Amino acid sequence: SPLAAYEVDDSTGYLTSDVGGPIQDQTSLKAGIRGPTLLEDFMFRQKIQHFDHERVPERAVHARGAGAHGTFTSYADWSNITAASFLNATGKQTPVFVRFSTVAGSRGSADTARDVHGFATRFYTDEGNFDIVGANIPVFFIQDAIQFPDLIHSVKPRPDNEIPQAATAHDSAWDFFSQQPSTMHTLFWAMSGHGIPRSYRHMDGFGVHTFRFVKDDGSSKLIKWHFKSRQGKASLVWEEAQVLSGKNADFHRQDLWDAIESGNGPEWDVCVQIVDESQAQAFGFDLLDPTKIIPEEYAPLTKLGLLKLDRNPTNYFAETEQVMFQPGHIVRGIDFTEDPLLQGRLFSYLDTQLNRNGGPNFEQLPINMPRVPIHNNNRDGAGQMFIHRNKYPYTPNTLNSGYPRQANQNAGRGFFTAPGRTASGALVREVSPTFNDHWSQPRLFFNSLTPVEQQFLVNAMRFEISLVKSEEVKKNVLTQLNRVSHDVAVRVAAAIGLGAPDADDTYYHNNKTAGVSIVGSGPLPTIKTLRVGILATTSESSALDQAAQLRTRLEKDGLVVTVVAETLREGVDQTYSTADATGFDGVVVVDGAAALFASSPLFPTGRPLQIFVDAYRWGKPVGVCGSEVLDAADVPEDGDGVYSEESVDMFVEEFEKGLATFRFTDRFALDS
Amino acid sequence: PLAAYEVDDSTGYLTSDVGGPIQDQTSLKAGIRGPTLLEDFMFRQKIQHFDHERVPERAVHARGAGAHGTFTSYADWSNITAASFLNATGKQTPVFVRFSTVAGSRGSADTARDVHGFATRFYTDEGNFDIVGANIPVFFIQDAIQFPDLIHSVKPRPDNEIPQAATAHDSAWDFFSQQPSTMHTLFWAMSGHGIPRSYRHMDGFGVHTFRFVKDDGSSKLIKWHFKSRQGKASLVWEEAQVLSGKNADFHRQDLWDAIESGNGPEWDVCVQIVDESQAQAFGFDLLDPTKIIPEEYAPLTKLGLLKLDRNPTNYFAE
Amino acid sequence: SPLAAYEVDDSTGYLTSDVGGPIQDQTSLKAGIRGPTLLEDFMFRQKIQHFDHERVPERAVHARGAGAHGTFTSYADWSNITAASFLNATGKQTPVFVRFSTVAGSRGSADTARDVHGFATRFYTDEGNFDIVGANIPVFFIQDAIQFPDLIHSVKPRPDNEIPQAATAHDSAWDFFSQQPSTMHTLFWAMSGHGIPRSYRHMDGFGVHTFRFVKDDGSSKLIKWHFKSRQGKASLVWEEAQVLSGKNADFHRQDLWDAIESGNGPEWDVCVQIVDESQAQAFGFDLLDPTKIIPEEYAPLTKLGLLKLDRNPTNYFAETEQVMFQPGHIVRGIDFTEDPLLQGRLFSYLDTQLNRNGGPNFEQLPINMPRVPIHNNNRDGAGQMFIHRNKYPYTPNTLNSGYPRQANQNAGRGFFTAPGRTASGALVREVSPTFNDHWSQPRLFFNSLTPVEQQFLVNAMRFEISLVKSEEVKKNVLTQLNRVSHDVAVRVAAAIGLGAPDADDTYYHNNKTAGVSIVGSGPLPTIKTLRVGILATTSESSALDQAAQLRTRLEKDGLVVTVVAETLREGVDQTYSTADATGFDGVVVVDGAAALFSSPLFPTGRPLQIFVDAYRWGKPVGVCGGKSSEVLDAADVPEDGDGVYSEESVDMFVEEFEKGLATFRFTDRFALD
Ligand code: HDD
Ligand code: HDD
Ligand code: HDD
Ligand SMILES: [Ca+2]
Ligand SMILES: [Ca+2]
Ligand SMILES: [Ca+2]
Repeated sequence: SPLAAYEVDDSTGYLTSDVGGPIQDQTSLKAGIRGPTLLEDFMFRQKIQHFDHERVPERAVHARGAGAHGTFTSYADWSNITAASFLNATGKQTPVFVRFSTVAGSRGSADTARDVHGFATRFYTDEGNFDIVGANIPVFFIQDAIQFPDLIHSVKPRPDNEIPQAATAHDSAWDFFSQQPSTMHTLFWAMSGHGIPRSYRHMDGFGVHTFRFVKDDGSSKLIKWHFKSRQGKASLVWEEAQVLSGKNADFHRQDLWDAIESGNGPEWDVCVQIVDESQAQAFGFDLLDPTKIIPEEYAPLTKLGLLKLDRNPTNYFAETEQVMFQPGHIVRGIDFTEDPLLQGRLFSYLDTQLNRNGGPNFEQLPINMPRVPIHNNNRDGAGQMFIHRNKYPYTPNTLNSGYPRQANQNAGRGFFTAPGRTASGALVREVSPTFNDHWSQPRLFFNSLTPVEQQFLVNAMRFEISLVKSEEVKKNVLTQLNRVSHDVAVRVAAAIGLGAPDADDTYYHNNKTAGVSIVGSGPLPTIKTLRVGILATTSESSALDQAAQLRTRLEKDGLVVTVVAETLREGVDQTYSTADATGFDGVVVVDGAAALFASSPLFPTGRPLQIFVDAYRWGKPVGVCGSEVLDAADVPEDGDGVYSEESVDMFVEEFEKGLATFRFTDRFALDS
Repeated sequence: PLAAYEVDDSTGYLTSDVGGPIQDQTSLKAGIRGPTLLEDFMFRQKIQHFDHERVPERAVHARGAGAHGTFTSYADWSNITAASFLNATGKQTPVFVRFSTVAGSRGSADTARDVHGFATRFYTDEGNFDIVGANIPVFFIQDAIQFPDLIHSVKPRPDNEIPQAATAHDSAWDFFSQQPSTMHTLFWAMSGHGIPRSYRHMDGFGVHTFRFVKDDGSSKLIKWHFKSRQGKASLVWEEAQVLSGKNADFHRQDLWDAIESGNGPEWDVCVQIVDESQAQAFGFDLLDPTKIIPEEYAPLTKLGLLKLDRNPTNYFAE
Repeated sequence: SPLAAYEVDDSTGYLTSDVGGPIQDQTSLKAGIRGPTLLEDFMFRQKIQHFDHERVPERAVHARGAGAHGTFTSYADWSNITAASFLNATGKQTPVFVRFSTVAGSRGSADTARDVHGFATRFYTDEGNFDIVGANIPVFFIQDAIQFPDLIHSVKPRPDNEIPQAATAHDSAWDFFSQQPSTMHTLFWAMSGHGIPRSYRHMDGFGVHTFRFVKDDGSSKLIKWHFKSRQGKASLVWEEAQVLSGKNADFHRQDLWDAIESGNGPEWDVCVQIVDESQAQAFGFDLLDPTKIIPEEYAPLTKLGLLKLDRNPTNYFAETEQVMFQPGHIVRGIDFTEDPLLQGRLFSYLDTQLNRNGGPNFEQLPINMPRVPIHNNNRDGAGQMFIHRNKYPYTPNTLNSGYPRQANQNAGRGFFTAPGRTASGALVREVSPTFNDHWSQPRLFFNSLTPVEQQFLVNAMRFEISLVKSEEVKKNVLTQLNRVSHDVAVRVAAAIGLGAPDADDTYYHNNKTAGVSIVGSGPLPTIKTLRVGILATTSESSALDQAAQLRTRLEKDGLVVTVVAETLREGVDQTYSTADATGFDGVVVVDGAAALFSSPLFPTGRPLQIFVDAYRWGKPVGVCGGKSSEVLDAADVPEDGDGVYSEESVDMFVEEFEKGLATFRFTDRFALD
């Protein structure tokens, strides 16, 4: 692997320059012990110059992200449906690297911003690198790639003052959304709990676009990729996401890192929906339109293989920061479609790597290299790392005996465009009328959420739109929401004191679809990796005792347990001063600690109780082991997802069921 | 002030960068549901610009915000310096100032605990003069060659890039404990100075000793102190953490709002002035940037007024 | 080959993208057979994007040059003068790479422009890469690095229209020279035959600056680097260099390439003049002044080892174009001096690579990699190839156990600055007055040339100065030349119609030094690789047999023979249409071909003109077969001239002609003032 070969060991040895000369790097060379630094200090300059040049431009979108290595294993020989080599035998294994991201934030912005998320997977196949550069959400904001800068400028900070960071909660974004109705579907996904997933591990992946699978005989079918999480899906609530941004801006990347270090590497079933070419407009919308999903009732999933992430990078810059994905990295057996969003994307990713890398040889970075030989006539360019032995790099040649040979459908396993694809008509800059329904699928989506999820979504909109200064933009927003659902527009307008416009039922209906709701998708299928905070005290040997015994029984099931006390000591992991409810999926107070919950120089006033109340209001399983304490909280002993038991075993057993349920949604007020 | 470079887009038709009127909402396709054409220059010039919008962030002080203002001299300071912007009572010079945290990337929160930069350009009639200063009057280290060691230790661990904008991790404290010069800046950073209420409520320092040089050749040693006229004020930690999440832009918004409401922040720009012969007279070395000269030993002389009163037009360009 | 690890083989296999996907690259994807090209065609865009970005900026100076790999072998254990590890044992071998170049011309400009030349050597030592970035001439134009852009602007093309390419023959250069008299020394070397060397292999190498040798005990001595050519020194004549520039702009790079390919890799003795610290001002001038040589009479050379170039690159762009030399690549045992031209160079070489490479990681290019492990805390930056395991890249640390360790004089074989070096005084932008004599050494140089060499030098000056438009500049030039030698100013003045000014004898003397004269360094020590052209004819079966016999005999002694005729056939290498006297060091006509001396197959008079040019440029020429007077009379070449040969016998002809090839140039054939 080109990664092993380029690993550099510094665990022994003397400091050297980049050209291998042993040196020191701690004192500048000076004329006299109190004199000025000398230009001839090469040691100073080579070190500072490296440091001066360490940064590269951040990605234009998806700048905040993290990745990991893993493996993809095919479940079957899929030759009946695609020629793709990585899919051509049962048990066939391919190395992968995945990077997850938000969209709008710059590289230091918080993981738990409300946003759409990237899910980019590189398969290093035996017939070349194949990238699926996908999302946590199956539909996108716009219908033509040429609009991407427009969308992105509106959602990124206003350019006079560069405010606000990583947020659609400002005028320009809502102006664009309200002026460009195609945005509604993704908008509804982004405003639901999908905008604030619990972790990268608890989100699906989607290729968004229709692609083709192409067989060796040249026949082809239309496909949508769906990466289906084995950890189940989960979100934060918004008041929790906000606090988390401040307390742990690295929440998602730490979650991914830690799960992999503990042998809980995340898994997804890689699936396709697969349909015939003739069904391009059969489902009541156009499969070239990336704002639409094919409901599962219309085309079920076929499982192809298992994606597992199971090793962290060695150097984040060299691997995560430098990985350069491109939908143009395609392999024989896969082909594009005439999705006008997909089509322009092919151009952008090849071009943008010149900006990041500063030079044309970016496919030579080790993370970008393939796992097979490279035979082509590309030459020179800044940062050329190969030494080519073919001095006759042109086709046709006889001087290198005609090598490299052309690869195509009938030679060298060449890529080939699906040979039934055709084009006809005028050369136009016109939008197909088949793309015009912007509102029926956002409605379908909303209809498919539970009542508490619908409320969350309305509340996300009320929160954002209330921060829009322009009263014109606010009214324009309500006009658009109203075409999806009168009821959403009445509820959102209540909060901003404007009147919804009159119901306009053109795009209304009652249809629902499966697999789009987080709460409706059940208890989590595993609670491993989930986090339990046990609030305890040093003033009481019984407290640390009860804590230790819970720890045993909770760590038993693969929960990450943190014991919190006023000060560190054996058995205590975190002080109250640094603890927060955003740090746990469940909070347990050991009754031995009743007294912290009625001042201290060691932590902010009311910190112990605040954690517990926060946890409760945000819907987490909370409880007391050993009561009265539930009074101090004002937390009802008979509420769902509130546990109080004298027995450790009965407590843990009930509490684990709470963890699976994950959120107690009865704690949230619904509109009338 | 930079009027001559401004570009007005409040009217007109869309053009290319070479003035050809064009559209930019739909790609050119072979047929209405067909593939996009390579000959669509409108599409490629637009996406190419977008693909190349970003430039590398600053290696340190990536997160920051800036504004235009005026420096007004209080006196004719020719008897201490030949510097021309300081040479007549009331003399006015345009400035631009950028404030910042040190360790976080672009996007990180304004109210991380950090040292802060306070950089001022004076566009003088004898050339640009820059004081690239700090909210804290002393720096962590005593030799420039050690800078990448400091910054690598305080920036996120390089295997996973965790934690963002925070000294709260092993590498940084390992460095602080092995490099005892760091103690002075460390104490200031751990105080309320690490979490100012606003850019307007902190002071600015040159940190280094410099020289003033007269037209006759004689010099003096000086430290620059910009003394805030808004007063000093800090957050408390627990509030700074919450604020970092509720409003990552808190200091830039504070500054921007103060200027738009007529409340542009002001500093008195001062120096401690001492003789060449005093370089070691105060019980430490004036060349040593981990040290202050206690005001008991050399009082501040006020040279002029710094007022920031104009927000930029384009954050990126400015 | 030392860079085998990075080689890419394309002698078999199917075309792929840079990411391994097999593809085609001959036809674009179109909507229909006569339709427009599709944006989705990634095969097209990856291929054209690469091509669109193949170029990097050429070097700011020395843009035009050529390189080869080789070996350095130490003749001894040099620990008695230096701690340098590549010099620590008899027969110790170190891979090198060397690049030779001109200075002013762009990429593409002609090898045989009149110029100073670069001679840059990398030693990939077991203690780090060490570069000697030197010259063919021992002295530089200017005494302070800060003046480099002024020198280079004045000698480069004028910036309104970019004329003239690779030439000092224009007003701005001579304005600079006349206003900046430190330039005189280097200017006299450039105007001599050293400005137009016969090949890279026939020139010497110089460090220019005084450096220090430092022993492991911290004592030091001052050194000058001299690389003495084992092929001998040889120049072209100006009228020939000019024709060559147009007939073969690749002359020196081809000469080098062919020499290595035929097993005749060029060699140099790498030497030093060594002197004590306390002799910095003992020789009549300042050793910190890069415009001065230590005459050999005062400090003899010590031979340190053998430099041999014996392997051409595989990819010119990857190896020669990308090699990035720096005097900052220094190794323990060597140190800098306070030469102000050297001091500033340290800065420029590190900085200019950011320009060429477009990013900070240029030392990771294969050609620039060291041959030993790298342990340091430099990280990230564009194009980062390494994946560093150490997650605590700062010092001091405990979390990586204090590694990498600091290296210095007493631990880890660290570089260290010579401990005896000091500075004292005010911080100044003043020139030392010890640097003020700009004229005595150019005069010393002029005196050590033979009378014909002196004529060539005067003629190079007349040629260039006559092309200066400005009469003021021309006057100002005679003023400076006049301070060197009244005689030079008189003789140049005559060409341009101006009086020389009155003798000014402050700096005149009659002193001479060894080893700076090309024409006085005796005959070449070897003639292998020298080029013999045999003019012959297809009309006569017997001319091709004389040519074959003559070929066989000459090739036996390692000479490169070209038979020329009207048309190619077995045994004929080149047509008259392509042949020129610049392609040969010697020209023989086989007397079966006397009749050629008009056709549709070559320009009128071409065969005769080859012989006449060869004679007029000082080459050995002759006629073989026994009947000579018809060729010789057509050419106006006297039968008894030195370097003119006629013999019936092949054996006898060659023995005499080979003496002429060693003499190389017959200087009796050029007029004197
Ligand atoms: C025409 C412009 C354009 C359009 C329409 C899109 N993108 Fe994109 N995308 C970019 C232009 C781009 C980019 C500017 O080219 C980026 C920035 C850095 C890079 O490598 O490419 C990028 C990066 C990028 C990344 C980060 C890859 C990584 O982790 O480095 C993901 C996951 C996506 N995009 C996903 C999408 C999805 C699911 C899209 C719509 C379905 C989409 N992009 C449309
Ligand atoms: C030799 C390395 C080094 C050392 C010892 C310092 N700095 Fe620095 N500084 C840089 C290297 C640097 C830099 C890498 O060159 C930066 C990053 C971006 C830039 O323009 O310069 C910079 C940026 C920078 C900025 C941001 C300016 C802006 O807003 O654009 C400020 C305020 C400072 N520095 C202030 C300081 C102070 C008060 C120092 C100690 C007295 C200090 N620096 C020591
Ligand atoms: C202050 C600037 C400066 C000064 C005073 C000099 N040079 Fe230089 N030289 C450069 C700045 C430079 C440079 C701009 O940095 C180059 C261009 C590309 C590079 O690598 O460095 C260079 C290239 C360069 C090369 C080409 C190396 C190669 O083949 O790649 C040689 C042989 C020399 N120089 C030799 C000299 C000699 C013998 C000098 C006087 C004794 C000299 N230089 C003074
Ligand atoms: Ca806005
Ligand atoms: Ca750490
Ligand atoms: Ca000129």
